[PDB]
Amino acid sequence: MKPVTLYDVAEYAGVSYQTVSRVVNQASHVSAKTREKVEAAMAELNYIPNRVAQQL
Repeated sequence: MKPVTLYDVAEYAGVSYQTVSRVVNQASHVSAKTREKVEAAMAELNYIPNRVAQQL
C-alpha cells in the first residue's frame, strides 16, 4: 500500500487529507507553509516524501 496510511501524516500535521496527498506530488504549484508543516510531520512519522500507491 505504502509505508504509513497518509491520514496519519495529515492528522499529526492537523490538516484535512486533501492537503497531504496534493503536497506529496507537490500539486504542481502549492503554498510553501503547507509543505513546511507536512515536511516536519513526515520525517517524524517514519514516512518518506513521495510514497504514492505504487509498489503493489
